[PDB]
Amino acid sequence: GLSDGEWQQVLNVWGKVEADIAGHGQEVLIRLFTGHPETLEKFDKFKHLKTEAEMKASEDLKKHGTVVLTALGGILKKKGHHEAELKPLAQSHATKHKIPIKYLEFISDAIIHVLHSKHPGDFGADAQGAMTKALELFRNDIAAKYKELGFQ
Ligand code: HEM
Repeated sequence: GLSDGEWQQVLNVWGKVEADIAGHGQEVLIRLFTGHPETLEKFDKFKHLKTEAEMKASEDLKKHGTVVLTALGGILKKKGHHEAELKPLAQSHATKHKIPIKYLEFISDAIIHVLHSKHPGDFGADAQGAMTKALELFRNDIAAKYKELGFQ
């Protein structure tokens, strides 16, 4: 449950991401994969990436980063009214990709890390609070769908 002012902060922060969705998406995934190498194993199409240099050079990783952040941005712009947008992602990530909710926590924190890394001094405490709450809401609603599906 975010206030109007918190959603305003979220969407203000998101404008930073939308200016360079592929660069943000790439860095989010690289942060996820390098911080939590087990997550790489969930991607048949990225498990060949042995080094961060290879990850950085991967155009397909940037492409997927764009897909991920485009989806997330579409969800965030719903300001919590995202059941229709979230449902297929929860279902695909539980049933097809088999992504534990822990990895969604990892990527949520990776987003925060990337925002500070790319916008140092420009991702204020209020913005971090609002973005964190929005990612918690996202993760929590996914978690509810995971529970429905019995997925761990
Ligand atoms: C912000 C959180 C995430 C968003 C918005 C997101 C979004 C997406 C989207 C839109 C797709 C393609 C459509 C689909 O298959 O449903 C996808 C595919 C996929 N996602 Fe995610 N995802 C997120 C987090 C994760 C995490 C944390 C993992 C694993 C650690 C993961 C693993 C995968 C895999 C393996 C695929 C299939 C990739 C392929 O083979 O093309 N996702 N994701």
